[PDB]
Amino acid sequence: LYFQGSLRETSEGVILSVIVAPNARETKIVGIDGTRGRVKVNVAAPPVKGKANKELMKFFKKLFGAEVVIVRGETSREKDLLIKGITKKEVIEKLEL
Ligand code: NA
Repeated sequence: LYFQGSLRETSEGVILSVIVAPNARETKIVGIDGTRGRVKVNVAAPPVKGKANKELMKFFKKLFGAEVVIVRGETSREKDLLIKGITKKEVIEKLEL
């Protein structure tokens, strides 16, 4: 039930709602924001030239084994990621690893 506040399953896959902090020591999940319903993700990339977006997508593509696109928030800290062709059950399993 922990990550469920940050996810919903559409016909296309799962929209994972995140809030990023760039120039981190490691790209990783550090928590959840219970009011915003977003996973707190640290991203080990500078927020310039799209590099934090790229690193974020790379991390989740590797985690989920699925294409990940930013559907909203390309220029925001609050980003919605579509994990294409995956179920919510599969995403929860991988986030809980
Ligand atoms: Na960026």
